[PDB]
Amino acid sequence: DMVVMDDGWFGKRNDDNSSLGDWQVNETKLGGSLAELITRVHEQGMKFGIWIEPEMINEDSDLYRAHPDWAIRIQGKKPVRSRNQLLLDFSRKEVRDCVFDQICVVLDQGKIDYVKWDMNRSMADVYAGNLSYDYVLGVYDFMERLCSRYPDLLLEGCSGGGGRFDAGMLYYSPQIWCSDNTDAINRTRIQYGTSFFYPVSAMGAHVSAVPNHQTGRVTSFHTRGVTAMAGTFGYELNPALLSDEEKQQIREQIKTYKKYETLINEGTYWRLSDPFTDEIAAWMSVSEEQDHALVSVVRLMAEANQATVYVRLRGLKPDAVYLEEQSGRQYSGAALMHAGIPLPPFTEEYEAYQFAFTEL
Amino acid sequence: AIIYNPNKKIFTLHTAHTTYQMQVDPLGYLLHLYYGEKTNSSMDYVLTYADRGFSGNPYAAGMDRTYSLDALPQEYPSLGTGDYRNIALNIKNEKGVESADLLFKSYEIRNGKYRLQGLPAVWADEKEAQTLEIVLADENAQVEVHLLYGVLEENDVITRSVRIKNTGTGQITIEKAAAACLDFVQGEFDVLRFYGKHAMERNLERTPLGHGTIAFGSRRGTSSHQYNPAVILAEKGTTETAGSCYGMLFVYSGNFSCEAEKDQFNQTRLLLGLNEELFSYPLASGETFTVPEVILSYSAEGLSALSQQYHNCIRNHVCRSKYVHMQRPVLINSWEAAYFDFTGDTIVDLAKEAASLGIDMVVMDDGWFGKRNDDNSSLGDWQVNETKLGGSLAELITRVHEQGMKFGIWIEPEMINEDSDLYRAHPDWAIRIQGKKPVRSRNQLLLDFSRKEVRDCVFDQICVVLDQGKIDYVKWDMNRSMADVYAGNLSYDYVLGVYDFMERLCSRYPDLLLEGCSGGGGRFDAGMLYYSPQIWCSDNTDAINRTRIQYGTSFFYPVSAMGAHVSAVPNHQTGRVTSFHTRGVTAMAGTFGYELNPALLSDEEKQQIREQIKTYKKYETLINEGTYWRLSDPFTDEIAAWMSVSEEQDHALVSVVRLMAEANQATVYVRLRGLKPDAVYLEEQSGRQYSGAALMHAGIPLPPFTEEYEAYQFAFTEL
Amino acid sequence: AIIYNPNKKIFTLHTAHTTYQMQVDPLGYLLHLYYGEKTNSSMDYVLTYADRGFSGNPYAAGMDRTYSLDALPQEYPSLGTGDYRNIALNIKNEKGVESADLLFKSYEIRNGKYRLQGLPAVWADEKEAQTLEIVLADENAQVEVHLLYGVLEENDVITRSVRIKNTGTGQITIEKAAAACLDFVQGEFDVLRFYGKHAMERNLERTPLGHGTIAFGSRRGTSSHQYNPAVILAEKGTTETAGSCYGMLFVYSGNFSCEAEKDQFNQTRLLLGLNEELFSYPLASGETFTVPEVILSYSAEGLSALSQQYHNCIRNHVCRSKYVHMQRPVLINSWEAAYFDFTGDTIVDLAKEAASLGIDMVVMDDGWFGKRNDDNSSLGDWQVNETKLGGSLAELITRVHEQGMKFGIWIEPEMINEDSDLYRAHPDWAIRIQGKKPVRSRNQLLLDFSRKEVRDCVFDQICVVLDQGKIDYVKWDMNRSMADVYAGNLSYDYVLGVYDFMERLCSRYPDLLLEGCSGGGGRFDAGMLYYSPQIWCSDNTDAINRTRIQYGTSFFYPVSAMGAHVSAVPNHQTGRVTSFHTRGVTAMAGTFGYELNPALLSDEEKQQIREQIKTYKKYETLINEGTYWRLSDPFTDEIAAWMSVSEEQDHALVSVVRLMAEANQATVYVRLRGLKPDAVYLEEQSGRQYSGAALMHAGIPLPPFTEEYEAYQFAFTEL
Ligand SMILES: [Mg+2]
Ligand SMILES: [Mg+2]
Ligand SMILES: [Mg+2]
Ligand SMILES: [Mg+2]
Repeated sequence: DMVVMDDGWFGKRNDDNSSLGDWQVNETKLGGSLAELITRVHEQGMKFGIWIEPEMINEDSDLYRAHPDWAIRIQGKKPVRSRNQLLLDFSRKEVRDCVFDQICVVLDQGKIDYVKWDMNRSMADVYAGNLSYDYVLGVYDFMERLCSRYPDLLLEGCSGGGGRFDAGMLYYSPQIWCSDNTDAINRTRIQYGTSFFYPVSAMGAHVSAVPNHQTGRVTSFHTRGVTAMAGTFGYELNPALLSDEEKQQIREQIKTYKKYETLINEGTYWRLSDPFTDEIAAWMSVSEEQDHALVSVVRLMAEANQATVYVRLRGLKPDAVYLEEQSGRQYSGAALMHAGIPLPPFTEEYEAYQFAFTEL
Repeated sequence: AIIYNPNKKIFTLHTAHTTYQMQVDPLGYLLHLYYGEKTNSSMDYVLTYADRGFSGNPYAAGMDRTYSLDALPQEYPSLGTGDYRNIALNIKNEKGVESADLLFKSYEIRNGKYRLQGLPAVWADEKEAQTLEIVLADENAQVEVHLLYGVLEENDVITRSVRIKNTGTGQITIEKAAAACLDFVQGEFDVLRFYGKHAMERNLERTPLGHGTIAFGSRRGTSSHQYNPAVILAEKGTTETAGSCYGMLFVYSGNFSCEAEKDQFNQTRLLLGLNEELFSYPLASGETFTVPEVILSYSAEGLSALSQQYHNCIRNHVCRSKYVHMQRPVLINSWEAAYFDFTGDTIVDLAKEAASLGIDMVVMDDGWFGKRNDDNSSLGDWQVNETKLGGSLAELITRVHEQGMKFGIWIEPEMINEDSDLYRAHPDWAIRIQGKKPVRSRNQLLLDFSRKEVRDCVFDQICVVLDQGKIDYVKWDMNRSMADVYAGNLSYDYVLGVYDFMERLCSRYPDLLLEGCSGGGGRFDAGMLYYSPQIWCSDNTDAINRTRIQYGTSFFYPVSAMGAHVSAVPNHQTGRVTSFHTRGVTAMAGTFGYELNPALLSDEEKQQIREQIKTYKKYETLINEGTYWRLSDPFTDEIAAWMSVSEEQDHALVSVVRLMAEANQATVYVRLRGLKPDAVYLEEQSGRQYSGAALMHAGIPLPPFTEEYEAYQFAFTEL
Repeated sequence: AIIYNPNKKIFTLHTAHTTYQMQVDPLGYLLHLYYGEKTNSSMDYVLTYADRGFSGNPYAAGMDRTYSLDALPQEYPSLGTGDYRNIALNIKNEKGVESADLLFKSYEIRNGKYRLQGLPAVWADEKEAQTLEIVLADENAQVEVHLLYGVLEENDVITRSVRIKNTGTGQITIEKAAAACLDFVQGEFDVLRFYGKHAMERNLERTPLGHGTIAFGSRRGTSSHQYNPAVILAEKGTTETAGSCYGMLFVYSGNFSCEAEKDQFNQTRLLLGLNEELFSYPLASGETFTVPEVILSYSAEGLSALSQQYHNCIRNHVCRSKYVHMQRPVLINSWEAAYFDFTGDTIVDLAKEAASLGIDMVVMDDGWFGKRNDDNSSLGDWQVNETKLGGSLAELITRVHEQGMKFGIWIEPEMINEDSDLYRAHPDWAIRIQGKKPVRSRNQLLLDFSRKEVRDCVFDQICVVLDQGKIDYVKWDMNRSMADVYAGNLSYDYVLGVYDFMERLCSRYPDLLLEGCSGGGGRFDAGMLYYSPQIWCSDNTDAINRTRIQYGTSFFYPVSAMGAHVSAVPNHQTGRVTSFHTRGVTAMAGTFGYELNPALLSDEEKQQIREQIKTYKKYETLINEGTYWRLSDPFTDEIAAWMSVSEEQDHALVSVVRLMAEANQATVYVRLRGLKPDAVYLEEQSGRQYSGAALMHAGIPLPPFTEEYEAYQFAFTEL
């Protein structure tokens, strides 16, 4: 439905060594204006989103050459650098206003339905005892102003992934990029842990390419899909490099996610296994009336002469009868919660499954 | 309820809250599908099939390598199917071949609860219970196996037994016969068992079930002090108040074996039944053998509910004594009080002393017969020692009655001393191996109770004694294990003989309160509780140790069944001192009673006895009939705490014994269980009022202690 | 050293670092005093005596109630002494009585190491070893029991065996016969056992020993995939590098039972020997039965030293093959490469391919005989299929030799298919019960190897095949478990027959390298290693699973004994992909070799094979003869890591396979073991130098991974 132009579109940002603070569109790189680009994307039937990182500045920027004192620093002391950048002092209204105005100019160029607001280093060189608190007041002030000015905007929070995955951010953003790790197997653990307090709907999760860019591990396209559906869903790869079979998987994945989107986002969530200890990462979502459930399973361990693994369900009505969709078999809730269902035997590593149940 | 689906060949057993399901497969094997929370589903979908290396296939499976009884879950697995796990049945046929490969023949569903030939068993009426009897057979072994399932819906109990018939012409031997098998295709479990020794029975051992077998049993001829014939298979993480757990309890007072095994495919098999050791039981053409019963139960909500299910089953469907529903006389027992050093006069003095304190009965323990002035003679010579008693037993009973007291007596009918008239007359009546000098234990031998002539002699002697006067109580003891076992039928037939004698005794004397005993709790089992409403729980009467023994005993057995007496200090078994009050609180978790000479006590301790008896009698119905809750684990916690709650949840008695003492004590809270959350309860002594929710979530703070091993009782009444 | 003190009647066995001591008590019972760290003391002071309820007394103890074989520690406890624990010996006498009550008769100390009739056993010379033979007897059972202790000082090994003689006139049956018993009067222990399944053998299970028994065994007719006949009793807290631990290893390829029990008095009894199931062994007047040997060992300094003691004992005192001290040809095996779909031409193509890579030998696996084009026919028909081979076996061998390659062949002599000429001629040669259709597994049956006529037929056929040319290697497989066991002597006599055939084969062909096999590691035991210097460790050739299988196998068995091959991916058993390099590193922890068609590989993978072979040959002596160290636990850790160290500690090869992968990886260090702390070591590839102390305390950081399941080898040389 949507393309998100991530980092690299502003200033002379052709790597991560310059340009934060210079939120002017790089029209050379974009081959024209941002307004024209948005229209070209709309003409393909697609919505548009964009990445920003308003709290930050690179020494190599016009903003820093003009206002080096706007960076958080201690007088006389050379500051810590992280990702070759510095924090802007968001405790200062003048600093925030400058950046807010620049971002407004960008967002006013066209219909931008989505913004990913990132933040890629920790605060250092803290110069006074009020700064940590007042900095965050400034962040929230900017965020409130942004959301008020653009009330139809979907704002995805981000901080090198889940570096500010907290309920404070969720007040403004209905989703937060859960992790820069898009390895499906690692994501089972990250998403498991995140679920102890935070709803599935809040977890940004995308199908990415393999070998995975963070781990080097290969996983099947199907397993990536099942794991990323425990969240926002979405893609973060160039589909032109995929096989026709994987392109068709994307078509079917989107249909599946859209079919179950309300159930995944609004349903009661249940962890069905502990991926730190168990043979599988398994979870499920159950409708409020307990008349529909989607069960997801990723296998984590493989040996020869495999034992039968059962997934035991939770949160169903014990006396109700449930139809499993693909197989057409019927089970009582009690059966499904006490004995569970046997998983089909695996033939490859890290295999995944989804089972849908409907109350009869 | 018991249902048969003929098309799927599925048998379903439903209790109020549980379902057990089995299936006859297309080859005729009786597979186990499910046991757990109540369900109307067909659970055959849980069965899976793969070609698993070295798990081989019945000939009848043809080319299907995915069908193996070394993998599939079974009701009654046997040696001779290709199954390599621990098995329930081994038959050695008339040609020497050890094989049994059992296929379905027929079934019947009947209202009511089956009975067992010559054995105790659960009983119920035709409305309360149903029975499923499944017949399987092996035509090559020429054996026919009748599996019996008893379903007691309200109690959430399923019983199992087995009858094995030789259908061939030559003799077979039964080499292993379990009563029950539970096969789990999945699950991580712990095994709870109850181990100990003489004078320290039924300690709880709970460990994870690792790959391999956890096993325990008895070949002592008795259920034993060392390992009780009981097991809980608890799902990992199960607590007193949550999680799945399964019990098996053997309704049997002889040898047994329990095996729990986690296999190559992460499956679990649990077996309970007869020991295969010293068990090679001959069965002639056309004859039937009966395996003693196992009581199974399941709880989805923790160990406390499982125990409560057993308590109710035992009180209302095992114990046949009228005293289950009657006040039981508070007794004083002469054993720790006097040992062998008493006369008739000192028994009457004990009666006088006890009468003045509100005690109801004196029990003349060991030392009254033959020339039994120590434990080195006279077992088998059950003639009253009138020299020692200063007259006849009839006269003694009358003298005790004249003090306002009932009379009880100790017997040990299964035993003989070399130094006895009986042994000088009949040395061959002792269990022994020809040509071999026998093991002695307590300087005595077992009588061969497999022999009618032996039993009849002793039964007649005991009848003469019991017919001398009004004896309201008998303590039947048994003070050593069986050795010199001379044949493969002896262990089983010995116990048939014990039960026959016990049945005859109880039938002849139906108003008798029979307390079972075996050096304390050496046969503390449901087999004995069929005849006796109480069993002497342990020879250890140390209050602190008793907290552990009574705790362990409560996992399967009701408080009402636990013989418990206030004894003297320093304790005769441990040398430890405890307060009189603490001894009283601990002994009230059972039968109550005394076993000391009250003449040696201070007036303050005599007054404590008066008040203790009033307290026990006030709470006797609550303690005996109420729902029992363990409130702490005395192996790990600061306190041993328990409580009993009325059926309507309108009354509760809470008991606490402190186990640990340090300076600057932290506040210890006792958290209650089993109350109505929204009800308001009045604590009697203090007059304070609390909601059930408060009492169960926060509990109550114990008063600070000022001495070691202090105890408390709190009574709560619903307003 | 072996010493007798006649006055105290104490026998002491000393190894270099351990002492084992026993005593004949005044009643004639052989008590166990001690096993542990070396001591010159008389350890009889550890024995204590109390009147323990229900622990009874030999008649000969008279009035002394404090003397009981239900409490005392014993060398060889038996059913019939009053002992109620698990026992080592049960004899059923000529009158049907199960009893053995063994008293000391005599002894002898001999230089050298006893041998066992028809069985493998540890061997050594008269300077390296001494033997103690103690004779006990029971005059009522009419049995005489000879306990054999073998002491190998330098190896810190004590072996045990037993010979049982019927001294009466009528037949007796041996119903249980363990080889070894260790009784501990005190100590808290864990039990380590090695469990699994086909294609996943010898997983480590370590659990505390709770009250009751932990037991495991095999009645499969084989030592088995499911439970290896090996146990470690580790004192609580023992690690790889510290603390007391005890091993028992059964030198036997048939049925067994292991029992570890923590008793009522907190004592521990450990037993290992024959299974009592399907074991009722007849012994005529004057005849002797031999129990297979157990190798015991003790380490005061952890599990790694214990394993090293076993490795050395097996390599130098069990394995008789010349290949223990020789280069072994690097082979390629046709099974995963081609299964049944090959011809003579495609075997020669495999030889050509393999020769160009530096492989030394081609092994023609299953599919060459009868009409064996699948696993549904032809076992028993050991005639070359010359149609399939496109000519004779002699011609094929020559064609392979012409490619510069040695030749090996697979056999499965113990087995028969219904679809065979042999079965059509001799259906009664299969193990079966008359009138009963037998279990089938892999659609085949066992031949009755207890019968000489059966063995001779098959032995003659195999000789014809092996005499066709220069065959340097035989893989002897065995692909199902025994069922339909028709008599109580069969399990034992079957295995005698296997060993007889194996001995005849090895004697006829003394230059043959015999690799044992049983669906992989289904008979991975020291009994087989007496004949074979290597055993196919598992049919699972997945490198990641192999890390666990090889880890578990190393607890008792040397690396040199572990058959291990580089196979294709996706792996045929798991479907998992691993790099060619990782497969190579993992398979070098064993025999090495290949089992794939190299024609399907990329040129880069072919060049890896060339370099792998050069690496393995460079390190072959170090891997096979060096001291082995487990450096991680693959069940719990981030890596599977191990190393081998030369005797002089001047050379080491370290191997690592990563098991877990996440983003932003932490630095993982591999800590080495078994080096000289003050020596300086050069790491070859990097050229960096480290002290042994540094390498053992800090270790070395692994290079960061860029792909999953990456592996490493590091070589260190002392400067
Ligand atoms: Mg038996
Ligand atoms: Mg047993
Ligand atoms: Mg036997
Ligand atoms: Mg056994």
